[PDB]
Amino acid sequence: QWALEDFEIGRPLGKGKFGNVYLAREKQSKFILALKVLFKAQLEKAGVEHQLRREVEIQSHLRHPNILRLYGYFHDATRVYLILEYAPLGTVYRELQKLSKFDEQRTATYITELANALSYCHSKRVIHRDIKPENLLLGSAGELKIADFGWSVHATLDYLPPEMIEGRMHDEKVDLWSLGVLCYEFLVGKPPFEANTYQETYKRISRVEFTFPDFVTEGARDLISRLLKHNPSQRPMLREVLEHPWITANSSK
Ligand SMILES: CS(=O)(=O)NCc1cccc(-c2cn3c(Cl)cnc3c(Nc3ccc(N4CCOCC4)cc3)n2)c1
Repeated sequence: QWALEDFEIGRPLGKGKFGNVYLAREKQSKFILALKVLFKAQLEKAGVEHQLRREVEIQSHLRHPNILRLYGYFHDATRVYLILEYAPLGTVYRELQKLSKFDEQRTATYITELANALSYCHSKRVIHRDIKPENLLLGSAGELKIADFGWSVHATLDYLPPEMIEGRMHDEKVDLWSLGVLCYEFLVGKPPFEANTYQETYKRISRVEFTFPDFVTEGARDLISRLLKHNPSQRPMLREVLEHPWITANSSK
């Protein structure tokens, strides 16, 4: 199907691990989209070959307003190319760097959009596992879109749960933890388990050792405390999250 000469390449949108993402336009269509360039060299050296196969396989088959479309793909000699939906308003990450904290209505809305997207993922038995602000994009209307199914599976420590950090076997429940960490970070402006070293953060995650600044409301504290439980079993379902007083009270969607 596609080849590189099918597109005009535009400005760099940002840098990734094995490659960078560019603005691009399909020549015939004048259709605007993001082009993710990966290097066969680096992805072999790190043997993530099998993961890319799952990202491409998984993201290509998902269809949801809050999940970033993968349209197709291709490759040449040196590189692999992902042809992605373009998200005009950037990452939630840069949004967070700019504003410092989010208000309770912006947070609740993102959490809602996120839950929906995740509630759908799980019904198709897909677990993301790598949910973080660099991996959340914004659509033309400012709607949240989950991107980059990198370590997603049909089955740096800041957003991972105790069970994963400690090697153990994990389920759809990892994502509700990540959701808890996100909810906290949106309101406070830094993740609950942040530290100067990986080693400290690890201990802090395993003991679920976090505290709230004074400005965080009882509603926020309750939802977050429910999501951030050491025991996967004790975490709410996506459905209960959507129904949380604090959420329904504050969310616009
Ligand atoms: C500070 S930052 O925003 O550059 N963060 C860096 C970074 C790292 C990895 C992947 C991306 C990335 C991936 N995308 C995919 Cl895939 C589809 N659309 C985008 C997409 N879109 C996008 C749209 C507009 C903007 N800006 C920059 C400053 O504010 C005005 C417009 C940036 C990224 N970005 C961005």
